[PDB]
Amino acid sequence: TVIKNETGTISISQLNKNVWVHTELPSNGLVLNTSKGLVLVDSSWDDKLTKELIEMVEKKFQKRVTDVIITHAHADRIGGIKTLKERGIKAHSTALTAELAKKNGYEEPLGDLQTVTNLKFGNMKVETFYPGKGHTEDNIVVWLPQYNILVGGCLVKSTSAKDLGNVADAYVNEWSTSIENVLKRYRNINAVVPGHGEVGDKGLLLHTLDLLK
Ligand SMILES: [Zn+2]
Repeated sequence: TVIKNETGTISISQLNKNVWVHTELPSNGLVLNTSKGLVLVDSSWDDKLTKELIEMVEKKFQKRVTDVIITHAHADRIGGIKTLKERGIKAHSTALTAELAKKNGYEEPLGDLQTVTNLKFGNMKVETFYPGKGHTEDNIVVWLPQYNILVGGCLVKSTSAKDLGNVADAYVNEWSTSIENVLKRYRNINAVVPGHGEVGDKGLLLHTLDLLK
């Protein structure tokens, strides 16, 4: 299914039940329909878009957003940390992400995740994994054990991606090893959600490795 706000669209497309995708204007993220509330992988550009998304989601799902997992300290992922914060929503991040958000003048996320972290939200089991530097020093990936769904963030580029994008903060040299790391840990990947663009499969990890050489 596909549901949208109105202009400066926010849209929720659906993967399996319980797993939807949130994208705002494009930047992607996840909405996990869990027994213990709604869990979000990444907020959005800013407070407005994150405030609107939270509101559209609690409405449809008749449930409160309780947790959010930030994949890296750049605006598109950490823009609404003030909203999450004031609202009592748990913003998870690795320690680096948090100190980087701090360094850039943002509310500090939890800095609670370690290299590999296994979270559990009711039925939902979520695995966070720091594969290494790539698009950004702190970028982590999210893996849903029960669906073989990988949220690759900006470490992974969509089919339509013909360049790496903003490489200002990137580690182009480590980047390929990092993606190799994901591929070694995650054999049999059903769907891969990029930080921007269309959702695809393992092929997306290979496309990016191609944009690296
Ligand atoms: Zn970024």
